[PDB]
Amino acid sequence: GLSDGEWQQVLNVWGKVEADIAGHGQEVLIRLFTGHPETLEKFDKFKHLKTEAEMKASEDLKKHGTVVLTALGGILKKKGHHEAELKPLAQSHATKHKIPIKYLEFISDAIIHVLHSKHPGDFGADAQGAMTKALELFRNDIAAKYKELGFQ
Ligand code: HEM
Repeated sequence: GLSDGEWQQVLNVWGKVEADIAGHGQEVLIRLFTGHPETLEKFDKFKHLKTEAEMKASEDLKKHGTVVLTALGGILKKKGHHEAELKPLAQSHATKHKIPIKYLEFISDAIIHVLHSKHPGDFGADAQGAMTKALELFRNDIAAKYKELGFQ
């Protein structure tokens, strides 16, 4: 449950991401994969990436980063009214990709890390609070769908 002012902060922060969705998406995934190498194993199409240099050079990783952040941005712009947008992602990530909710926590924190890394001094405490709450809401609603599906 975010206030109007918190959603305003979220969407203000998101404008930073939308200016360079592929660069943000790439860095989010690289942060996820390098911080939590087990997550790489969930991607048949990225498990060949042995080094961060290879990850950085991967155009397909940037492409997927764009897909991920485009989806997330579409969800965030719903300001919590995202059941229709979230449902297929929860279902695909539980049933097809088999992504534990822990990895969604990892990527949520990776987003925060990337925002500070790319916008140092420009991702204020209020913005971090609002973005964190929005990612918690996202993760929590996914978690509810995971529970429905019995997925761990
Ligand atoms: C912000 C959180 C995430 C968003 C918005 C997101 C979004 C997406 C989207 C839109 C797709 C393609 C459509 C689909 O298959 O449903 C996808 C595919 C996929 N996602 Fe995610 N995802 C997120 C987090 C994760 C995490 C944390 C993992 C694993 C650690 C993961 C693993 C995968 C895999 C393996 C695929 C299939 C990739 C392929 O083979 O093309 N996702 N994701």
